[PDB]
Amino acid sequence: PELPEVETVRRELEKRIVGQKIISIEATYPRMVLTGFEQLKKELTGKTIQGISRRGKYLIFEIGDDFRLISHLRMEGKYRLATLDAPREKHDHLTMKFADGQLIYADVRKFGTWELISTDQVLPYFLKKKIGPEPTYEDFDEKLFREKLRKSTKKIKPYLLEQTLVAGLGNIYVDEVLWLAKIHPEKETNQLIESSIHLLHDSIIEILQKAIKLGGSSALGSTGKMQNELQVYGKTGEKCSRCGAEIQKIKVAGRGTHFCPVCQQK
DNA sequence: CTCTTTTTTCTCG
DNA sequence: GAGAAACAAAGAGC
Ligand SMILES: [Zn+2]
Repeated sequence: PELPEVETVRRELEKRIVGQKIISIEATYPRMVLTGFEQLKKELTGKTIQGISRRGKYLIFEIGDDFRLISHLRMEGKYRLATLDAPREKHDHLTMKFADGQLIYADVRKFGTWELISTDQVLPYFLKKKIGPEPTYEDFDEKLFREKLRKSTKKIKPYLLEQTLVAGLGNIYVDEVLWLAKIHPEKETNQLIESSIHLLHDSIIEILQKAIKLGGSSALGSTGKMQNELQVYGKTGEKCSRCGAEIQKIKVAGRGTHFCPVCQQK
């Protein structure tokens, strides 16, 4: 999940579990609770879910008066709302049981994480992670973005993936954004001119907001439509919609990287 | 059979 | 920065 997929999950959870009292919590893989499973079970059992927020790719359950459960889905994490009698599935790891159903977390690769912290610890938690601004016109200041790009020799794709210039891009939307902005993923950032940086800035906001509107690319969130709008990601060998050149795939800083060699000049 | 492929954060040099 | 670890599964190829 990237930011649009996490936001989609957030919205669905907000609609359905806000106001629910947690009756019990069970784990078959307690080790994914980085702050300690038995501790979380003791603290949250009997508390009511008050809200669900998001920061970058992180989900934040607001529970009780002053608890915040920070959940990261990493590569394959999936939530679903199931009946209390639902059968166990192979990669289900945790469940919060309510009176009329349960929220189950599954993750084939076991990468996803849960951390229980307090309300006043949330802002420091994200400062420590060095997460950059949300991708909105209000929060994503082009001027600082420009200054950071000017002073780095990092390649644009991996720098964007750091979450530090702006929060929320993963492999799919970084590839999509760079195609939209006509920038090659290996471009050193200090080579980008002002007009390119402006187009990149706006393209990041536009692509992510579009993906949110379309419910993400493809349990909660599994109804997305953004996948039908992808121009390069996973489109190796197909033709660029703009110029007709074949989309190419290369490896950049360890990641599969899809681009048009005409539209995105090296 | 081996090798490659698919978010974050570490070690290494 | 480069490479790989955390982990599981699927596909290609010998
Ligand atoms: Zn093109």
